[PDB]
Amino acid sequence: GLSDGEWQQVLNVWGKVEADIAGHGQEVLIRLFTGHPETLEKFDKFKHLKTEAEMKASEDLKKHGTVVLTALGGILKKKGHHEAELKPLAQSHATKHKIPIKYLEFISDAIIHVLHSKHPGDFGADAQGAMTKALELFRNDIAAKYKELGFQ
Ligand code: HEM
Repeated sequence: GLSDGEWQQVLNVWGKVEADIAGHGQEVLIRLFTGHPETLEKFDKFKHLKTEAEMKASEDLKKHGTVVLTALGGILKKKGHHEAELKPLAQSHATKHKIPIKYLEFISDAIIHVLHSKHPGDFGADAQGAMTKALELFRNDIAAKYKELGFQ
């Protein structure tokens, strides 16, 4: 449950991401994969990436980063009214990709890390609070769908 002012902060922060969705998406995934190498194993199409240099050079990783952040941005712009947008992602990530909710926590924190890394001094405490709450809401609603599906 975010206030109007918190959603305003979220969407203000998101404008930073939308200016360079592929660069943000790439860095989010690289942060996820390098911080939590087990997550790489969930991607048949990225498990060949042995080094961060290879990850950085991967155009397909940037492409997927764009897909991920485009989806997330579409969800965030719903300001919590995202059941229709979230449902297929929860279902695909539980049933097809088999992504534990822990990895969604990892990527949520990776987003925060990337925002500070790319916008140092420009991702204020209020913005971090609002973005964190929005990612918690996202993760929590996914978690509810995971529970429905019995997925761990
Ligand atoms: C912000 C959180 C995430 C968003 C918005 C997101 C979004 C997406 C989207 C839109 C797709 C393609 C459509 C689909 O298959 O449903 C996808 C595919 C996929 N996602 Fe995610 N995802 C997120 C987090 C994760 C995490 C944390 C993992 C694993 C650690 C993961 C693993 C995968 C895999 C393996 C695929 C299939 C990739 C392929 O083979 O093309 N996702 N994701």
